[PDB]
Amino acid sequence: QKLEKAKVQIAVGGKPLIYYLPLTIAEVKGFFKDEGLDVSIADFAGGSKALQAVVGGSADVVSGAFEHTLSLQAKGQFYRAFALQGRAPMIGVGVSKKNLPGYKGPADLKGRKIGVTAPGSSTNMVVNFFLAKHGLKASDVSFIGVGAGAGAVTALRSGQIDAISNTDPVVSMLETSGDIQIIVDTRTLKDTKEIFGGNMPAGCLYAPQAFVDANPNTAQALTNAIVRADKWIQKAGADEIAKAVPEGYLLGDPAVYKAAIGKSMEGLSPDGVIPEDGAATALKALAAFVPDFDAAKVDPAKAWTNEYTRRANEKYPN
Repeated sequence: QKLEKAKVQIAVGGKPLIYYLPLTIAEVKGFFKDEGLDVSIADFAGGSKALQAVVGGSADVVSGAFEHTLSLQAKGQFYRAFALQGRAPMIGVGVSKKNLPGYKGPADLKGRKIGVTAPGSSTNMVVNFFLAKHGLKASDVSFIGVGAGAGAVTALRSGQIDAISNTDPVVSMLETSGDIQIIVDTRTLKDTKEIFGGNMPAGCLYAPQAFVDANPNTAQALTNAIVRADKWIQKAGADEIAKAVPEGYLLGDPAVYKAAIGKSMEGLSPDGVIPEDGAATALKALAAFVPDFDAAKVDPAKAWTNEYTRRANEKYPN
């Protein structure tokens, strides 16, 4: 089985975040090269921009949040998730202790500036789900795109935003420095289930159904690499992981990055496998807050498949 497309371009909205560690581990360990792939990765400020790179034809596959497949299918666009990086969202929402030191509850977010990676991204979706739960609307706040790294940290620290939704190590950098109060945490499976009522698959590889139709062996090769990266991560110490990523991912604080790997480890997918209740949990989540969203019209089965994750696990048991 030869590769239909050896040269693949991946778009990720936040490559340095622990949310996408499997992607980076697959690249630096040569797991894509082992499958005969020539993978380019283009980074973007958040997942909404990374998705637009694929829609726009600049990239082939998205490394982004699973819930986007369902949101797209609602608009009539068919995309398919086929390898999992994260099995919980691992998204934190923090209020600025500097600007909202009296914070009493969700009321107090009204009229305020809330940092997300990019508008329309999962970071934004989690806050909107929170707001809808507590009887607020999206238009009650203003969302500011601050990206996936240093900008996001300094934007909060400096007072430019009053709250932030992001992942480790950005979230952890701010925790440790005493700068945010956490109001939503989805780093653990338990906290996630408490909020969404089932598994919320997070980071994954997903692509237009057309790409999956034209390039089955390429999709398997990609999936092989993620699955191998997932399994490496689970056996590696924080130290080995910090040794493997580019130095910029540490945000100048190796000790915090290593504690962040510890806090977010439960959320990383151990083997690439998409959980069975995932798409339905995600669809149910989107129907709580997306306006004029009609979940009845989406077929969740057309958003995802373990076809390739089963074979990748067959082929790389260890």
